[PDB]
Amino acid sequence: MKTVTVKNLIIGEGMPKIIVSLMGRDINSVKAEALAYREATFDILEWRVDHFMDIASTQSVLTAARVIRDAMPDIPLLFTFRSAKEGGEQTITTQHYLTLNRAAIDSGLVDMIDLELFTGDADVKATVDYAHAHNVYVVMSNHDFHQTPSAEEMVLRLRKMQALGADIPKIAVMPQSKHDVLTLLTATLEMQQHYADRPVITMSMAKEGVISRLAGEVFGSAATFGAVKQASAPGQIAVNDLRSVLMILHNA
Amino acid sequence: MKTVTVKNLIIGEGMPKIIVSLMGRDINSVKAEALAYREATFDILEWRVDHFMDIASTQSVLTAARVIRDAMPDIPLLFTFRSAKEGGEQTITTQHYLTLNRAAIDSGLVDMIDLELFTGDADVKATVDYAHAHNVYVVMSNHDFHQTPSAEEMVLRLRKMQALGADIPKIAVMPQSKHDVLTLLTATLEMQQHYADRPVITMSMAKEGVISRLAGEVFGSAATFGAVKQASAPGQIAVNDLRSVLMILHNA
Ligand SMILES: *[C@@]1(O)C[C@@H](C(=O)O)C[C@@H](O)[C@@H]1O
Ligand SMILES: *[C@@]1(O)C[C@@H](C(=O)O)C[C@@H](O)[C@@H]1O
Repeated sequence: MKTVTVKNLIIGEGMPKIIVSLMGRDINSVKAEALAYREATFDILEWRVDHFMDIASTQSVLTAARVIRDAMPDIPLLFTFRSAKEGGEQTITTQHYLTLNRAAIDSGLVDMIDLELFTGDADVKATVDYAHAHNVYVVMSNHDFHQTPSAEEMVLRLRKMQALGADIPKIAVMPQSKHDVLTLLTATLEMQQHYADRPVITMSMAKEGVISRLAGEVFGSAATFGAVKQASAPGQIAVNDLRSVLMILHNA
Repeated sequence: MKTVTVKNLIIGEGMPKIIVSLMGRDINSVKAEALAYREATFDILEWRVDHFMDIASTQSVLTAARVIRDAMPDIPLLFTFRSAKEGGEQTITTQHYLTLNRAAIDSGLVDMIDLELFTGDADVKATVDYAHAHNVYVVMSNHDFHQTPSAEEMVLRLRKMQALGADIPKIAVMPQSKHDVLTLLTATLEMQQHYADRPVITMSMAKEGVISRLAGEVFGSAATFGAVKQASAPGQIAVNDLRSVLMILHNA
């Protein structure tokens, strides 16, 4: 296991780390959210850039990043543009997606970026290399908002992210049955027991999948997402309740 | 599904019901525990009769039952002699075990009894019939403190309890790996999806199995055990923490 340490937070040891997502459509909204969010207790701040409407302007995006970092100078900050293809709010070109991510890396304002595995292997690998050259870690991600692949498929997908240089592979899948929630936990455990080179983040979405957001410590998900006021994906619960549960499990 | 209603508690609907176990070695200890326990919040009181040292005297046992019922007149009360064979504190003859259980049934003091499946089919069936004739429900139970059977084996075991007249089949198994915890959840879910005639109580014991004590509502365990001060089996957590988690899951 190669853990990932950002600002004295160690991802891949101990209790799963709590991530919340900041979703602001504009600069004033981001400012207000950053001020509210700094009164919540959590480990990593994810900025969901795809909710930001002025995405065409790299400098507008960087100005918003700076608002966030100034509000919270000591928080690990993950920059995530979630494409609509994978359940986010809007669509941009692959070239603009890579530009925004490289700009984020160059800014020194963010500690981690999210790169979607299915952006394409060559582009992902080159951007991973860029991030690493600039001391930024990569959460490499995949989402299936329709269904849950087989456990074997999910393991192979996470392994491929590892092969491409991901610091932290991530997969989120939509259950169509309670059995699908167990499949996701099965794949998670298989990584912990047999492919434990990198911390992984896994979740089964929606109400049915909520237990996957709580059981990270036993089956091997290194982080989990909670909601401050609004969920950034189906199934997230209130961040304070998430924290209560994690602590009870850790101390059981 | 045929639910079981005891004193306006419906077992097999809604949130899993919280059971705590009273373990007193003697009459004064039982008295003190009943007084402390009535200041805890839970749904069903289990009296672990096997911790009671004066087990040879049916009347001593009935006197202790009455202490409990007087302290808590409105609580569902489950009378459980757990044999040492299945992880309890002492051993008695099969005939004395059946005598104590029939005495409990006859007393009108208890709402439910526990009968161990492996006492023997004919004796179990006859005692189930006796309980039913006297308006007492049966939790039929099995414990494996060494290992976890296969999911198929656990389902067949629970189905056999149903066939013998159990109102509520119960199985507790010891994980030797995290995979074994998923096996127990798998068997639980199979009952909910395919053999949903009776509420079932399931658990994977020990620290590793704790998630099974929390996830009853999604995968289909109708009750879960918490500790007031001391656990009555490995893996139980503090009853207040158990309740916090159940409520968060129910409302997620
Ligand atoms: C990630 O895709 C996980 C999501 C979830 O909680 O299912 C939340 C997203 O904001 C995050 O990027
Ligand atoms: C049952 O055997 C379940 C046990 C557990 O919590 O694993 C507790 C016992 O007291 C009860 O009878």
